[PDB]
Amino acid sequence: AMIVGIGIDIIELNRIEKMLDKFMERILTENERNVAKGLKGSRLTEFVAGRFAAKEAYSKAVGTGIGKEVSFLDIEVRNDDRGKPILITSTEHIVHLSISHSKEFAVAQVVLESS
Amino acid sequence: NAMIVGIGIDIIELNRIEKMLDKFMERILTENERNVAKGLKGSRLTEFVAGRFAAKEAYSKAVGTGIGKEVSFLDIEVRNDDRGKPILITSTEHIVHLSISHSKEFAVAQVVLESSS
Amino acid sequence: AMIVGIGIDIIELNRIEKMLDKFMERILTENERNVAKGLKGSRLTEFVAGRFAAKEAYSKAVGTGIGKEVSFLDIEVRNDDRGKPILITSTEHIVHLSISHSKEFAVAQVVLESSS
Ligand SMILES: Nc1ncnc2c1ncn2[C@@H]1O[C@H](COP(=O)(O)O)[C@@H](OP(=O)(O)O)[C@H]1O
Ligand SMILES: Nc1ncnc2c1ncn2[C@@H]1O[C@H](COP(=O)(O)O)[C@@H](OP(=O)(O)O)[C@H]1O
Ligand SMILES: Nc1ncnc2c1ncn2[C@@H]1O[C@H](COP(=O)(O)O)[C@@H](OP(=O)(O)O)[C@H]1O
Ligand SMILES: Nc1ncnc2c1ncn2[C@@H]1O[C@H](COP(=O)(O)O)[C@@H](OP(=O)(O)O)[C@H]1O
Ligand SMILES: Nc1ncnc2c1ncn2[C@@H]1O[C@H](COP(=O)(O)O)[C@@H](OP(=O)(O)O)[C@H]1O
Ligand SMILES: Nc1ncnc2c1ncn2[C@@H]1O[C@H](COP(=O)(O)O)[C@@H](OP(=O)(O)O)[C@H]1O
Ligand SMILES: [Cl-]
Ligand SMILES: [Cl-]
Ligand SMILES: [Cl-]
Ligand SMILES: [Cl-]
Ligand SMILES: [Cl-]
Ligand SMILES: [Cl-]
Ligand SMILES: [Mg+2]
Ligand SMILES: [Mg+2]
Ligand SMILES: [Mg+2]
Ligand SMILES: [Mg+2]
Ligand SMILES: [Mg+2]
Ligand SMILES: [Mg+2]
Ligand SMILES: [Mg+2]
Ligand SMILES: [Mg+2]
Ligand SMILES: [Mg+2]
Repeated sequence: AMIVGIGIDIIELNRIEKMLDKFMERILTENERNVAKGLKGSRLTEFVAGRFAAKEAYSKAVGTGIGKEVSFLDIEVRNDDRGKPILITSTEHIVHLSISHSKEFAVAQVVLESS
Repeated sequence: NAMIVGIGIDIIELNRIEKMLDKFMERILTENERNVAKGLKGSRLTEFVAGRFAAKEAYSKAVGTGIGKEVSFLDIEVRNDDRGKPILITSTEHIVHLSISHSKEFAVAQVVLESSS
Repeated sequence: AMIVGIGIDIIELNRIEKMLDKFMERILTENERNVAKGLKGSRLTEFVAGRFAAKEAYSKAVGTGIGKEVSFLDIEVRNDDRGKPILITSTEHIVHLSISHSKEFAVAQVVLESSS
């Protein structure tokens, strides 16, 4: 039983942009917000959307969705020195993540692997 | 001997499915799925049919054949478990991993087929 | 340590189309351009777009993105006899790939698996 689950999510950026007009306090952890403070405009919108999509994708990979087991603030998406997104949450599994965002959409995928 | 036999992804414009809906469903949805579709309306029915189409198509790409003589729409059933997680049921010796998502205008599905040996 | 990495990419087709109207020579290898040479209109655009995205998604799977270790011309995406996309590049890993394209968007994903 190597793959524990997979999850994908697609988000319309304008939906996030609208929700941004305290939404970020609900989606992004303290560390993520400190990164977001240095972003603006479309970049901030796509960053928030990317994180949302990553966390949701991850919650689908576990099979529960955002809820009592896993919510937004239990997860932190960090970018490594190369810019590669790393998902940090308490779990026995290996989390593989990827994100992409065009001008109007963001997508994220997660593959959970047994350790 | 790869543990992953194949992967598949599909993106579908919801307005295209909505037009096709305006019988299309009898071709894409099995009987259990249509019974589930019966209780849906408007955007929900459209996104539901779209997600099924995409899950099935994505699965067929994971097998590497696409929808055709080996695999077609009616050989596959996508049911949601009690938590809402989509489960793909078809005759195969492999483990099927699936995920679906649908915004207001797009639906996306992905499949990863894993070897059970 | 089964999966070495995964990569996803979404591209707006009209963006690639604008870049087309030089560019293909930067994104497509010789073999790939000989295929593209027989395509036109939206089919050529989606084709190039799916290649861009496949190659970009592969580079994310590697964890470096397009750059000094992996660039577009180091990678060739072929279609087998059934139409399935096969990613050909220098690596010790098994490359799993998929592409999809609607009227307005192309998406590609990659899962890299370790051989051992
Ligand atoms: N000639 C070119 N060919 C391919 N990609 C290009 C390009 N010029 C810019 N880009 C990419 O398109 C995006 C536009 O960003 P910018 O505002 O700096 O132009 C950037 O990528 P990302 O979208 O991956 O960051 C950038 O790398
Ligand atoms: N038999 C098969 N198995 C897996 N993938 C396939 C396939 N035949 C075609 N594809 C992929 O499906 C892509 C298009 O998907 P969709 O029809 O969802 O847009 C193709 O884009 P290319 O033909 O540009 O390579 C191809 O890469
Ligand atoms: N607990 C759960 N785990 C994994 N996936 C789930 C889930 N609950 C719902 N989903 C999937 O998420 C899809 C919708 O994703 P999103 O909300 O991002 O649009 C659902 O589409 P269906 O209800 O059409 O099957 C369903 O397949
Ligand atoms: N304040 C909020 N923050 C984040 N998501 C919200 C929200 N209010 C509603 N949503 C989500 O956005 C969608 C809105 O649907 P509606 O408002 O018509 O019920 C639902 O998710 P899904 O699309 O995942 O089902 C819902 O859970
Ligand atoms: N070296 C790398 N390897 C893998 N993924 C990377 C990467 N550098 C950046 N990314 C991911 O690519 C995303 C953008 O994708 P695209 O260029 O296709 O829009 C980034 O979103 P964030 O910068 O918002 O975290 C990031 O998570
Ligand atoms: N009645 C039908 N039901 C489902 N799909 C159909 C269809 N008629 C055509 N298609 C699909 O619509 C796409 C474009 O149509 P055409 O090439 O005939 O103009 C093709 O798929 P792809 O987009 O996967 O190639 C084709 O297979
Ligand atoms: Cl959305
Ligand atoms: Cl992001
Ligand atoms: Cl959720
Ligand atoms: Cl098909
Ligand atoms: Cl784009
Ligand atoms: Cl890149
Ligand atoms: Mg969602
Ligand atoms: Mg982007
Ligand atoms: Mg398709
Ligand atoms: Mg949902
Ligand atoms: Mg939805
Ligand atoms: Mg990209
Ligand atoms: Mg980038
Ligand atoms: Mg097709
Ligand atoms: Mg297409």
